[PDB]
Amino acid sequence: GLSDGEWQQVLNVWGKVEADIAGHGQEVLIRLFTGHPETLEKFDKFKHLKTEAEMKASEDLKKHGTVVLTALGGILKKKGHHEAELKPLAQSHATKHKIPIKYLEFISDAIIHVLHSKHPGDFGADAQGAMTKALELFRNDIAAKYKELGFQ
Ligand code: HEM
Repeated sequence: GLSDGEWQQVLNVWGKVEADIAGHGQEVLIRLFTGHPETLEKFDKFKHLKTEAEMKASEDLKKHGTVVLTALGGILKKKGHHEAELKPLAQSHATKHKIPIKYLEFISDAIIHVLHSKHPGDFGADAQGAMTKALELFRNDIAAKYKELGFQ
């Protein structure tokens, strides 16, 4: 449950991401994969990436980063009214990709890390609070769908 002012902060922060969705998406995934190498194993199409240099050079990783952040941005712009947008992602990530909710926590924190890394001094405490709450809401609603599906 975010206030109007918190959603305003979220969407203000998101404008930073939308200016360079592929660069943000790439860095989010690289942060996820390098911080939590087990997550790489969930991607048949990225498990060949042995080094961060290879990850950085991967155009397909940037492409997927764009897909991920485009989806997330579409969800965030719903300001919590995202059941229709979230449902297929929860279902695909539980049933097809088999992504534990822990990895969604990892990527949520990776987003925060990337925002500070790319916008140092420009991702204020209020913005971090609002973005964190929005990612918690996202993760929590996914978690509810995971529970429905019995997925761990
Ligand atoms: C912000 C959180 C995430 C968003 C918005 C997101 C979004 C997406 C989207 C839109 C797709 C393609 C459509 C689909 O298959 O449903 C996808 C595919 C996929 N996602 Fe995610 N995802 C997120 C987090 C994760 C995490 C944390 C993992 C694993 C650690 C993961 C693993 C995968 C895999 C393996 C695929 C299939 C990739 C392929 O083979 O093309 N996702 N994701």
